[PDB]
Amino acid sequence: QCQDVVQDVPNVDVQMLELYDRMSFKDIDGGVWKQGWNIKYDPLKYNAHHKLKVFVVPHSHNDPGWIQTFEEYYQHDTKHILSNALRHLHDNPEMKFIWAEISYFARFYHDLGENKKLQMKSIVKNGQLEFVTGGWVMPDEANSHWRNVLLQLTEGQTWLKQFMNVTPTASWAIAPFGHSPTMPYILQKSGFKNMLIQRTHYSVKKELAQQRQLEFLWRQIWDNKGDTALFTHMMPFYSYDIPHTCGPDPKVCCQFDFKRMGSFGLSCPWKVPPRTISDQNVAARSDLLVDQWKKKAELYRTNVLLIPLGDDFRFKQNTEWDVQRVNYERLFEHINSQAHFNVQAQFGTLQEYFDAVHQAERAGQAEFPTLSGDFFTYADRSDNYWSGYYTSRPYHKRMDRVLMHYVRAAEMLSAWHSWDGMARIEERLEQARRELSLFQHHDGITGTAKTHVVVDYEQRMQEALKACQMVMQQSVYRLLTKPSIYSPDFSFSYFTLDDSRWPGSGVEDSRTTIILGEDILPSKHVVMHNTLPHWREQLVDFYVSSPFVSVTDLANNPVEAQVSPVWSWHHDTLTKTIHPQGSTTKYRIIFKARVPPMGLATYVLTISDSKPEHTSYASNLLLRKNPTSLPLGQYPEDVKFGDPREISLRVGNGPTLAFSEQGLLKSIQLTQDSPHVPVHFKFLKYGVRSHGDRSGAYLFLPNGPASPVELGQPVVLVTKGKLESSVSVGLPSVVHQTIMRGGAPEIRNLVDIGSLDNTEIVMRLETHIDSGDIFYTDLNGLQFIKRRRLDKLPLQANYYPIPSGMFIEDANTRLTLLTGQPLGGSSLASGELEIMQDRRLASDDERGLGQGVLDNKPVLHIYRLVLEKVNNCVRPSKLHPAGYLTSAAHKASQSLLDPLDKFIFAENEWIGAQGQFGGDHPSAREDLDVSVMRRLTKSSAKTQRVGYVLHRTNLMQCGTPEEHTQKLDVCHLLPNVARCERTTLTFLQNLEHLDGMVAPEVCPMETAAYVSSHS
Ligand SMILES: OC[C@H]1O[C@H](OC[C@H]2O[C@H](OC[C@H]3OC(O)[C@@H](O)[C@@H](O[C@H]4O[C@H](CO)[C@@H](O)[C@H](O)[C@@H]4O)[C@@H]3O)[C@@H](O)[C@@H](O[C@H]3O[C@H](CO)[C@@H](O)[C@H](O)[C@@H]3O)[C@@H]2O)[C@@H](O)[C@@H](O)[C@@H]1O
Ligand SMILES: *[C@@H]1O[C@H](CO)[C@@H](O)[C@H](O)[C@H]1NC(C)=O
Ligand SMILES: [Zn+2]
Repeated sequence: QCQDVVQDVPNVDVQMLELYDRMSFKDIDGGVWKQGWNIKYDPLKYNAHHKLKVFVVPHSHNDPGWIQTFEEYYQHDTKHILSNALRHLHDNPEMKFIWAEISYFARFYHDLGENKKLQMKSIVKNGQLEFVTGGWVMPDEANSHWRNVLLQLTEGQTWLKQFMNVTPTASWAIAPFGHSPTMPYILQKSGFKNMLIQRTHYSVKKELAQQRQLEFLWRQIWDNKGDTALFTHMMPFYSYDIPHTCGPDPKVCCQFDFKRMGSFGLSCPWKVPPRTISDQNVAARSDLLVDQWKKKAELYRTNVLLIPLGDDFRFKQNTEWDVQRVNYERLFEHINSQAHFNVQAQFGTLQEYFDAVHQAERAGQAEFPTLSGDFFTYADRSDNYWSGYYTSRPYHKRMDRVLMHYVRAAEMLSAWHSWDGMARIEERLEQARRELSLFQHHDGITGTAKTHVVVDYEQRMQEALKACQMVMQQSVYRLLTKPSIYSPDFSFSYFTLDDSRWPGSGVEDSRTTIILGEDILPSKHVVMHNTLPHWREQLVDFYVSSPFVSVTDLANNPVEAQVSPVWSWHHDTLTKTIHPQGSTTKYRIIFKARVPPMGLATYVLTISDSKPEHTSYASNLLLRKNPTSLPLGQYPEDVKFGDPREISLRVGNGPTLAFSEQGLLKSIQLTQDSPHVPVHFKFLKYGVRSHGDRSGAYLFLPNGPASPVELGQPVVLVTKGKLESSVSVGLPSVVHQTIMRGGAPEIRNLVDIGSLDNTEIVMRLETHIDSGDIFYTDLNGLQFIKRRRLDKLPLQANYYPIPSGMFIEDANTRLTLLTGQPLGGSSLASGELEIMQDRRLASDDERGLGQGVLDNKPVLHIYRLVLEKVNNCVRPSKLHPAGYLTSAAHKASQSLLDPLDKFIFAENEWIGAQGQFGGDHPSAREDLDVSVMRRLTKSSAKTQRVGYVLHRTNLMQCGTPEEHTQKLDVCHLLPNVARCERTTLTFLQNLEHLDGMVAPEVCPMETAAYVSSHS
């Protein structure tokens, strides 16, 4: 039944990796079409029985934050655009307009009076104003997680269904910097039939244009059958503005942007202005315009032509609506009445274009090619590759993944119950979803906005995190308190969240210490949540005010624990060293939590007057010349000192790691007998060019290969414990930490680029794996795509997004690096992986931001590093464009993106506390996730509805029997099920009524949505 995603290489007309291997990428001057050629056409192609049908589609690109904040743009620009669109479309029944960004549209519509809301609904209902995509934003496609692309699509489309009674089936993505197949994947599973893209490499546009392959059926790289295919239109020219949308010659097209005559403060760079259309010049003007159109039409297969008419924050002033509409109407009247042109031109919408194209297709006038692959890394000209934004503003890139998980956890924890309106649960969740959705914008997560705009996004995300926390902690109190005792105050904090990795040690002192003492409080309840649908163990840590603390479960069973010091690193501006200081009053307690699928587990921390039986203490070794003492208060083991030296550590039965005298990994030995496999971490720096084009927020233009960071003799701290050991080193700009808990290590970098201008800090792994020119990186946390390093392209072109992981492998060995944040990276030589940590750039890179990147702040980046033998794995053939994780690497990714949540009871005594929730939840196969659980109804609905998105990844078969799990039927997770339906991923359309009210599990690489109804 399920397609095999490993063993069958899809047959497609265009496969982008194969295309890349054969293309030359020469940047030659093509004439007026600078990156193309002089298009020729036969005037006799079109005649009375075969006309060229031209749709001119007015639009206005509205950024939800970029050079101004969302609200600043709304007040200065977008409210006027929407108000004038309402008036002008109402008064001119033939005029049309498309709208993409529902964040703005919702902000506007809710401020309208009823009379105007009704006028607005009427111009939508009658097809004059058409929503395209309908997401909250037009998201970045490189750094965004697929879960958040879905979240923002759903937020916008749910608003549209509710208020406008429409669901777009055509997507418009004119602005993201390069394009991902994650988009057609999600859109096709959300009812879409068509999509449009624009920012692809100029060489790719030229190559596909030559073959008339700019319209294609875009399927996923593993899809043999083609059921994922989505019809895609790629625009052919350098920009989506008017000069680059009428045809190949911008000097001509610019004369048809009637906003550029002077009074609006705009002009044509090509030095020939628009002229008002009159009876005396309409023939000559129409000659010029129709020639452009016929040239553009040569690049496509049907007699239906799309002509976008818009640009950034256009259609603001009434006078602008008039100047565009009246002049185009005069052109249409002339062109359409002159039989010799054999053109019928008119204003249209995006859907009208695609409907006409498919009519031509069904008439047998065209067949379209199939395509798989992606469209990264984008270059718009010369060697200007937009790989800088894979890293820019990495603090907020990390924040995105933290909030991603908090939103999921809050929606899931609160979904189990119906909530009174006074609890404000729906209100807080809507705020959290909207702020996370806003940040998916192609100037949000990308790090390409002005400083004060980044601050705005950060503030919004902080508010969203507080909202998630409130919802989460109220939900835990309800789920774990005896119902007849449960007595909620919906404003009260029953628990506080404890997060060990955000903002992170050295970033913010934000974690509460659990305060215990014989004269204040003997013990404290803590609760862990596991959002994943399988039983999970994970080490968890809390700060406590005594080293003498023991852990129990709620059956009072002792739990083995480890206590370690609290270490903070300081750039000592007196001694000019970076070194750690230990607390003499706060300590870390660490223990293994075991939590049910989608469940909760309670533990108790209790103080005693001396070392407890079931708690051990880590040893600590500070390696440096010229040590001074490090007292640790009551901590029972004295810190040891030594000169820098190589060291080796092993936790449990796990790998043995060896480190250099500078505290950096040099080798990994998987088992007792096995080789010490060379795996070396190194930090390097890229610079900026001193002549020619400068790196900025968008572009990465290095002045050659990276140079090693000079390390000096750094201070190394080794902590050795039964449950957790670590090696931490204070390097220039980076406190680098390797943590061992018995499996693949965790890596944490506290990155503070300080005042190092024009520097990019990279973390590289050096191995002897014979990977050649091949490596793999993920797309949106959804799939791994094969990359080939191309020495015919510059270094920055071989950088790709690393939104969640990357790997290299040979016949026998693979190294996978999983990330807790999207960053840029590559494999620039056989056996290497590298990933950029931060970048600080003094110059603007001429893309409109008008500033460099000088607002850096300390960030804690997190990773897992998985070395594995892969000789026994069933891998795709050499020609397959995909790769797949192993079980260990997938689990390591989940440990970073969706860790256990930790809650500390806030008061002294928790009356009616219970030990566990979800112990009867099915424990699903490891490749299955419940990506979303969301209650879709408020408490006043007679029939309650709960939505689930179920995703199954595909993990490699490597010989592990891995057995007995339970079937997960999401429709039976809540009692009193009356109906189970399969829906689109946005939950907005029912696709199948399910027998037995049973939701089937999905196939590998598939994602399905289900809604259960409850009486
Ligand atoms: O590029 C990614 C970006 O795409 C869209 O926005 C693109 C904008 O492109 C054009 O503006 C580029 C110029 O903008 C500035 O204001 C300046 O920063 C300028 O640089 C000069 O000055 C710099 C000072 O630091 C200097 O460093 C540099 O060397 C330059 O000398 C930029 O060159 C425009 O197309 C702009 O659109 C406005 O202007 C149009 C032309 O007049 C109008 O037709 C239009 O209505 C609008 O008023 C674009 O906004 C967005 O998609 C964005 O999301 C994305 O990040
Ligand atoms: C919404 O659209 C449908 C047609 O798609 C129509 O039948 C219905 O009356 C419209 N108004 C609603 C649903 O309120
Ligand atoms: Zn934009």
